[PDB]
Amino acid sequence: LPNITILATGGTIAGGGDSATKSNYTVGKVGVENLVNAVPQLKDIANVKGEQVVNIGSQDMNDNVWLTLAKKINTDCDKTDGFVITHGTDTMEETAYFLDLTVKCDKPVVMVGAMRPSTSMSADGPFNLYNAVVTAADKASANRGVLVVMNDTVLDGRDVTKTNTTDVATFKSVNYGPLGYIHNGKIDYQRTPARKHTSDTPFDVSKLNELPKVGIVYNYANASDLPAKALVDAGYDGIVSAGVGNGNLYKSVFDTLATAAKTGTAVVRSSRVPTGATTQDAEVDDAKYGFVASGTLNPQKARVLLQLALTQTKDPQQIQQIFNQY
Amino acid sequence: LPNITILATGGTIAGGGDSATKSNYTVGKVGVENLVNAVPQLKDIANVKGEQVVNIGSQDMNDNVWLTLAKKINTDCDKTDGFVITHGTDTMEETAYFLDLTVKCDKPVVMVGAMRPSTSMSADGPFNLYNAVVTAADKASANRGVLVVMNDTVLDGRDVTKTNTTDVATFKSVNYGPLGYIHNGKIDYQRTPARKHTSDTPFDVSKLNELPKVGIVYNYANASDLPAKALVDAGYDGIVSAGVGNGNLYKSVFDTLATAAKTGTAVVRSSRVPTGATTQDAEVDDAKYGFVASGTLNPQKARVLLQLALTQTKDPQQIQQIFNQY
Amino acid sequence: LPNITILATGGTIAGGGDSATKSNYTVGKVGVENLVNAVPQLKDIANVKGEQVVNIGSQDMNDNVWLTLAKKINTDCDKTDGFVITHGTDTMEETAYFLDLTVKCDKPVVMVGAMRPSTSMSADGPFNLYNAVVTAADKASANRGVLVVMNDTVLDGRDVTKTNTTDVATFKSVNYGPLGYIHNGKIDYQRTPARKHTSDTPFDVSKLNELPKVGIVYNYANASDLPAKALVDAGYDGIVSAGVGNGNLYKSVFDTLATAAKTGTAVVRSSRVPTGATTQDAEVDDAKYGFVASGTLNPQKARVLLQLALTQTKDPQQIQQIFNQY
Amino acid sequence: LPNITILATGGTIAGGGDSATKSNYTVGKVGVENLVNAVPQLKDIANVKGEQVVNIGSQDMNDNVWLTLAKKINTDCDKTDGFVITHGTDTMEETAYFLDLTVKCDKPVVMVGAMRPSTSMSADGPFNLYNAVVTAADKASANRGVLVVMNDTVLDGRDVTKTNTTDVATFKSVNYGPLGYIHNGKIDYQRTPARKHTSDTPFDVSKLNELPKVGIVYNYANASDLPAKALVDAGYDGIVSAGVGNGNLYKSVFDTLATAAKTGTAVVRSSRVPTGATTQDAEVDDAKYGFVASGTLNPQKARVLLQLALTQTKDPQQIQQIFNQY
Ligand SMILES: N[C@@H](CC(=O)O)C(=O)O
Ligand SMILES: N[C@@H](CC(=O)O)C(=O)O
Ligand SMILES: N[C@@H](CC(=O)O)C(=O)O
Ligand SMILES: N[C@@H](CC(=O)O)C(=O)O
Repeated sequence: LPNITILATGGTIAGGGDSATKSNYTVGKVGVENLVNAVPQLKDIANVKGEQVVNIGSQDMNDNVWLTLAKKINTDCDKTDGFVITHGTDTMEETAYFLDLTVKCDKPVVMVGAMRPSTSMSADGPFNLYNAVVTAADKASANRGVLVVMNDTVLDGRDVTKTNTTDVATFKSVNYGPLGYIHNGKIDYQRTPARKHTSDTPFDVSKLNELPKVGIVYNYANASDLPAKALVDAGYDGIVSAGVGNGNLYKSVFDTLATAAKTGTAVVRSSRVPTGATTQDAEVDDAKYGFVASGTLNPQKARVLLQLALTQTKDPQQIQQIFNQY
Repeated sequence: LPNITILATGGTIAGGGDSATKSNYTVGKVGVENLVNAVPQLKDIANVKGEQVVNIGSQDMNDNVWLTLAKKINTDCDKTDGFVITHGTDTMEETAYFLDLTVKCDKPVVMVGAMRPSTSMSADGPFNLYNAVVTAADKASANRGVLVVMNDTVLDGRDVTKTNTTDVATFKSVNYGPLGYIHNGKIDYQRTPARKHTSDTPFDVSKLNELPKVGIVYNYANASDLPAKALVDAGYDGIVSAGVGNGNLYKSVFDTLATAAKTGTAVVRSSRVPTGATTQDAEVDDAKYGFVASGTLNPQKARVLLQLALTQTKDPQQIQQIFNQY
Repeated sequence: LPNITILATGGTIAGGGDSATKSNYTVGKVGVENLVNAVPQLKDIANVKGEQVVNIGSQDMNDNVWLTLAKKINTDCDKTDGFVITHGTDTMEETAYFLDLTVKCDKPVVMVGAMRPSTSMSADGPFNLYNAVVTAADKASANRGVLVVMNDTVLDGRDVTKTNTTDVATFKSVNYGPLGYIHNGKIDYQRTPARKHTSDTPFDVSKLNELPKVGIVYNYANASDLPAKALVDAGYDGIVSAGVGNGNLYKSVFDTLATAAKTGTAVVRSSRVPTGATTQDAEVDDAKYGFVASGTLNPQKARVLLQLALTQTKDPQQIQQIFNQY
Repeated sequence: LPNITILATGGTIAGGGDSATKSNYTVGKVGVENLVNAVPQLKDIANVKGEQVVNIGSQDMNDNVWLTLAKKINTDCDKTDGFVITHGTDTMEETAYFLDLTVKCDKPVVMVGAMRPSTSMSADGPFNLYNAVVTAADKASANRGVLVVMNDTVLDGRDVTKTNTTDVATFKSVNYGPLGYIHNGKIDYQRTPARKHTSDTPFDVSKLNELPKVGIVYNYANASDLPAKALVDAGYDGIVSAGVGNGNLYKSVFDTLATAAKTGTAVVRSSRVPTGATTQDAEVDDAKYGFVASGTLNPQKARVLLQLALTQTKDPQQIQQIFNQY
């Protein structure tokens, strides 16, 4: 068998309910150990070693945890065959993409959570954990980047997102589809990311204790400029716009961000629209204004890349090239 | 043939670039009487009369355009057999729901735009416009609320949303599906909305000059409390949270919005997740904090309803009731 | 609490296996009183009585089970407050549509199965059944036709189909979407079917021992006419063509079915394509050949309706109208 | 500018009706000279050579057209820089997979069609054609397999399928998603098919003038054995079974097929279910009865692979192997 480490961070997968009938519950009661001691079948597929890193709802996920997850993984690379990260579902797609850009252990890194509490009828957690370990142990999983494994499906960390608020089938790669499917403890990979990841990225967080400050502002009919102005006033390093349609902006927000972009703030145009690319060559002349278009990166995911871009450069043209590559 | 009034507001639908192949276009350029003439086949299904209300990209849509439109429709109600509104696609989903809650005319009101400019190859707007007049002229279209017609589909104002940044098929009713499909100038209707709309709402905008101020804040890992603080300091009537997962909030945003709610700001919890409801009895004790769960309403649609609700009440209790009925 | 009757027919929901992480299983094996006993939370929402009808895999479902089911619900209607039918997943969409047109009880009638064996890890059966009883118990579920409840979603008998071979989220209403979602054992209904069902149909099976023979043939490139020829020669009362695109047929198949239409056989054009309507007034002149367009009814569903159609009439115009109403 | 050969085979893209608004049309009557001419913007991206092969609707596609096409592409290979094939949409997903297996040429082959006839009001053919030539001319499109280019999307020949009967966005790669998206005449490829293709397959058809005979039977409730029986009694080389759920079979059809398989007729189990794999080690024991499992190949595509498999072999288990690799 291969050697698999489970790094826990909390989530519903660790969370406990009032009873079997209710999804009013608390997030993150239990640790790595008895997520295992509730799925004895793991003994048949892996040598499983579990360690607690934090115990939180992913809605409170932050840069500190990302830094410590990355450094951990980059350090214990060669004491294990692969990693599984138990995590809340809410911000799983952010963590996954951050680790997809910062981990250099080319070994399998898989993330997993649960949409149902552990104490509920037909709790997804167990079989989800089974299948993340499978993906982690299978050696075909390596060099594909950081993974999310949910509902018998293996998804790439860059394209994966939470598409539904309550459904066990929420996680999908909405633009380019999944990498593989899991039936009977086996995977059929028919796809791999072309965007560079893990050890082909230039990002180094090994010495960092904080990350550049990047916020997100939302666009809509009659949008206030007040949220954009508070991020500039507080000297934010970057701002991602969750634009309307193809990264378009309400004029008031446009004006403020146009100003911010010529005054030491990096501006990435993303979209509130859940699928498809925020392109160049449309309604907004990015060159004139010094903005960067995010492509298929949603706001949250754009934020992740922008922070990392900003650990290297503050020039928009080079941030655009970075957005064209990872 | 029935009399159809086209109210034009702008959009790509009235767009046009410097080329048929190139994507670079300007919106709100062509006049309504031109739009009509590029679709003479209109001549055989209605007596079309065009009126220009504004000529803008819908990224710049605002409360005044909404109020103008609703007042125009309610006033001219019984001098026409139905209405079409030509509109950009970026915030069509917001206008549509606005009019769904404020039009009293029980004749059909159909909104329509185009993902590709008029000058473009295989332009979508012509047939979109035709189908939208077919919808508006159909007597079965009446009593279904305000409709959006795009890509041979009839969709309800409440559930319709833009799912894709560039695809002609972007508009979908993502939670409950379309009302009907259009083939050969005819509709087979299999669904009507069950929530109260149009003439059954208490919202009366006929004497109203402004709407209560509602802003939207976004949640993500390490989210700043500054955007939300800026809205509270400006004395906002309501705030809509674009939450993570089932309407959850980053801890520092939670704190600012809790505080706002005790000082008589409406706070609605919605979700950045494109599908599914933000429910009560999840992780957040709505009753304690005086919050409202938005249901299947996404943030930009929650704002629409929250502004109108605020014209009747500021009791979160009654606002929740409205969010459960409209 | 309401008296709910469970009518069991088989399926994986009732079909065990050897180990929890091996996807082998035998189907239709456990009895109704075991299923009920395995879910004690039932006792909090309903007084549940089980009756075994059959115990097969749904792949082996047949006209005789369908007639027993309908006659049973029609006799026992007034002894209970709602029915649930445990049933295999493979042809649940066929049976649901059959009962949708023949049950005369307007009390809730809910079907349910399981995509995973009841012994496997994170088995859907127990929660699936609870939600089905929740729906059968909810009075709001009356007058909506026959329902399929799977994955916290209530779907109408007519539009519902299996979209995926293994996924627990397989059942969707792919043309018009769900009626309602379930959360914390409560249902928000936003939709009901417009097409007529249950007691608003003329089908009366109370004294039928058999149904008209209807068979389905597939179309593809270079398709054999042979299968259509074999059904003709055994004297089939009707044939449904799974066509290509919009109900189109390989020439050889067309001409056989055309001959047969002249010799009193009912011919319905449907489509191998999973979503969308087989329409009239495209490439096939149905009037000329005595053919019927199925609309959004896929081949196996189109079959159900043609069988029941044939218990009233043989005229192609009347069958078309039936196809347009039910 | 690159040299692009267009091989026209017909389709709605070469179809036409009496009126822009009326849906009745006839297929494959517009010549390639007139198609090309209807897109003058072609000159700007290629030097295009129009060659008619046949002018049929793809409902009548057969083996002889497939062979004329393969041969013509391998022969004409070194005289051109890429291939575009105008076709009908109804079987495009069959032809695409056949050509994907038999073209030995490494240059790009791109299939294109239209869902609306060229006379239709917002005809998709002219822009679709342009995009086809873009994909064909982009040098990064090389080495990906045979492509289908519809609705601004570049889809691979193995996974692409028609999901809807009338919608312009009907072509999707429903299990593993698309290869790239086209904006503004350029393509960002993020994926490539893993399974083998074009130059890297065993199959040569340079000299074959006939392909083995392979038919498809459909499973459903109370399904008839007569179609299956008809096909063995004609001594068909192979039978594909569109099964219910995970390739399950009605009892009487199971028998007639068990027979066929271990008396020298090959039998692939596929599924009527539009997505997901017909897997081994579920309900049926494939090795015992001598059945091949089709994986994520649907019936029509499994037939393409099985036809071609039988040029090389007849043992079940080497056909199972071709079904794990191609
Ligand atoms: N709030 C939870 C939700 C979940 O895990 O399902 C989390 O993200 O930690
Ligand atoms: N910016 C445009 C985009 C479109 O119409 O497609 C609008 O006004 O929404
Ligand atoms: N073959 C089974 C599958 C299931 O029940 O899920 C049946 O249809 O009975
Ligand atoms: N029946 C036509 C449909 C189309 O081309 O859109 C064909 O496949 O030839």
